[PDB]
Amino acid sequence: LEKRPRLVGGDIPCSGRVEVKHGDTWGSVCDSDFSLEAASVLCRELQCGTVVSILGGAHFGEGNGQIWTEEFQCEGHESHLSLCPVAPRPEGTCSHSRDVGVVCSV
Repeated sequence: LEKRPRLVGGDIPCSGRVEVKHGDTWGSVCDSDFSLEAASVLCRELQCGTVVSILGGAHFGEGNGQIWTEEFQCEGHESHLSLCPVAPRPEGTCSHSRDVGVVCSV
């Protein structure tokens, strides 16, 4: 399950707050750290098609625990977030009020 995505707090299927498994935590992702490329990989990986909207600012609620401290530097084509290049991030630059969300289609 490591670096697998889920979407939680969404009203309809294939939408919600982004959470990506990191050890024993389903970690949220700061909107600032996210990208259309990573959102594309997430929608693909979740069998949810393509990105329609990226919503920042904890639109679908706030996560809890460790916010991701690596950035998913996806090229955009990858089948899995686990296959994207990553970069280390400094801790504490975002709160959960910036947890990113995605709406996928198909």
